[PDB]
Amino acid sequence: SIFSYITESTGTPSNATYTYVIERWDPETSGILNPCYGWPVCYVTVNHKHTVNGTGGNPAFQIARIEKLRTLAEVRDVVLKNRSFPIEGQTTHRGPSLNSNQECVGLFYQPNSSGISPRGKLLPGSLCGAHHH
Ligand SMILES: [Zn+2]
Repeated sequence: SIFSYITESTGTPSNATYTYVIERWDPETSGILNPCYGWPVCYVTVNHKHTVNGTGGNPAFQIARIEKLRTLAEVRDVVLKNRSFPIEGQTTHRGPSLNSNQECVGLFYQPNSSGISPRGKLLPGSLCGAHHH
């Protein structure tokens, strides 16, 4: 899994600043494929759920191009070549009202590097918020 969580949200549901941590991404040994392999263009980004449908906002930042990577293990490898964990920062949501259970910062895949990201979604295995106990 990919573990991330918001540690504070300030503002209002539709105009919020999230302080976040992407803590770790465990090794990928399940043969999961990259959902955007073979798209014309695909990026892995740090982004938030922007809509009640869980689609992406304007990314906090883009990490790498991934459309040539067939597997999620390869996506993880490229992320690690570009960035160390943990990833921390703040990002701001201005848009649809979201409750705490609808708020999430994590690693998204998406066709666009920036701007609102309706075709972006969390990578498979993303556990946003409280992990399992
Ligand atoms: Zn947003």
